[PDB]
Amino acid sequence: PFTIDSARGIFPNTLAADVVPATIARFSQLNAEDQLALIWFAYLEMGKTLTIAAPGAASMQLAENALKEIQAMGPLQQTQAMCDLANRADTPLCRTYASWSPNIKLGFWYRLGELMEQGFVAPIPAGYQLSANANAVLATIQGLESGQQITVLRNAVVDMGFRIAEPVVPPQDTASRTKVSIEGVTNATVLNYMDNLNANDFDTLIELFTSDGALQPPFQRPIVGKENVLRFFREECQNLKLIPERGVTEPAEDGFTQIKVTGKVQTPWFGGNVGMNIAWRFLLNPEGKIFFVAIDLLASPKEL
Ligand SMILES: CC1=C(/C=C/C(C)=C/C=C/C(C)=C/C=C/C=C(C)/C=C/C=C(C)/C=C/C2=C(C)C(=O)CCC2(C)C)C(C)(C)C[C@H](O)C1
Repeated sequence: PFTIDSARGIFPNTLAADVVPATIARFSQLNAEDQLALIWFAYLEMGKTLTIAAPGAASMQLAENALKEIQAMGPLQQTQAMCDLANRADTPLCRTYASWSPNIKLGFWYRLGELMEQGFVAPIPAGYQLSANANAVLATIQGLESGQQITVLRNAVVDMGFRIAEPVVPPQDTASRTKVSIEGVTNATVLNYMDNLNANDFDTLIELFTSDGALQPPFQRPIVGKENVLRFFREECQNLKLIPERGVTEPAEDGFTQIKVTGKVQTPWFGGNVGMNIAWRFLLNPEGKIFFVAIDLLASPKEL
């Protein structure tokens, strides 16, 4: 009776920060140069209090040829290439960009941001004024908590263009692994999920899932089956820090158990400087395997 798509409804009182997809949808309506200017503005102002971590060396190497090609272009053509990405135009650059994992896309724009600051890539025109709709989108972004701001910016970047990923880091040494503690939750599957993800131990992590089980990242559709979920762990889930705090455990239909945990997560892009408020919603089968886990970005503290 449980389907993945029906399991999406467990713990319906959980208020997700759906202002994030709402804002992305508004952003996606904008003129391309407005999109690019808006992120430049948001990025400049955010950088006054938050520092982005440098892209990894492997990621920089993978994006290097594309970056070099843009830098060699004349200023008008550099701007056109960036507009192509924002417009999701079909071009060789846009197809290369689309083959990249999120971290490589993010590191590509990190470097273009440095080069625009230095004047070596064509900057946003001086004195540029955003459109009416764009100004309102930027205002909305600047009113969000930092965890929601960086999620808007990430999703905007990942949406550009029209599989290349970083190498997979070896799992953390067993002796140096730390274990989480969750108020009210001693469920071994949940604790093993948190601890193995915190150790980048994706091969152990995936064995917690049913063959047909699914993982639903914030504001995304469920990723279904062990092959696809493992691919997602390896491409996108390295070096996270999960800090679960508290939870609740309840029976579900057919001998299943449903568990909701709240806490914080840190991305390696910002470390301890941005703590995202997160809920995990687990649906476990009678053997304790993960049939479904959703990860939600919460609308505020006071969803924790
Ligand atoms: C795009 C662009 C520019 C550059 C923009 C840049 C450099 C933006 C960079 C933004 C970054 C680095 C954002 C990073 C965001 C990271 C986030 C939101 C990570 C969140 C991860 C989470 C919530 C992980 C949760 C997970 C948990 C807890 C699990 O249990 C399972 C795995 C999963 C991943 C779901 C500039 C150059 C500034 C201007 C130009 O005109 C346009």
